[PDB]
Amino acid sequence: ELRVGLEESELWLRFKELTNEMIVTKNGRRMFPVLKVNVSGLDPNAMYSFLLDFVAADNHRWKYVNGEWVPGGKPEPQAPSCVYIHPDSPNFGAHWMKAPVSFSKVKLTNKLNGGGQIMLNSLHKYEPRIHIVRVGGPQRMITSHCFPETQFIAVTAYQNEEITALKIKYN
Ligand SMILES: OCC1CCN(c2ncccn2)CC1
Repeated sequence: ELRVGLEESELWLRFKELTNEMIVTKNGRRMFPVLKVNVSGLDPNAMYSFLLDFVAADNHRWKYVNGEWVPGGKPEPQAPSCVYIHPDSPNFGAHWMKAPVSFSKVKLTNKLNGGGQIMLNSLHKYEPRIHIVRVGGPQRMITSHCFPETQFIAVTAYQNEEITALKIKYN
C-alpha cells in the first residue's frame, strides 16, 4: 500500500495552532516551512511525477480583526490553483522513497505570472495537496493526499506577529 506522510508535522502544528500565514508577492515567495513528504509503498522501478496544488479550504475572504482571523460574509467560488511539478519529476519510485520529497522551490504569487509561480488569492485560506502520478507505464494512476497540518492564509505581509516570530525562530 502507498503510504504518504508529513516530515516535521510537529513544527507545522506550532504554525497551525496560531493560524499559519504565507507571504505572496508579484514575483513569488518561497514557503516556510517547506512541505516535505515521506513516501513509501511505490514500485522502485516505476515512474512517477510529484505535483503540488493548493485547495481553497473555504469560499471566504479572511481579515485580521482585533488580533484574530475572521471570515467575510460573502463567499465566492474559488477557482482551483495551478499545479507545481516537483523539478526532480519525472523519476523512479526509488528516487522518491530515498529521502523526503521537499517542495522548497515553489513560489506563491498574487499576480498571473510567466509560470512556475503558483497564483493564490490574497486573504484566502489554502490546504496544500499533492498528486503522485504514475507516468510512462501502460496503466496511468494518480494518488492524492491533503495536509490539513499545513493550512495557511495567503497574505501580502504577516498580521499575527506570533507567526513572524515562529518563522524567524525556526528558519
Ligand atoms: O503524464 C504525466 C503528466 C504530464 C506532465 N508531467 C511532467 N511534466 C514534466 C516533467 C515531469 N512531469 C507529469 C504529469
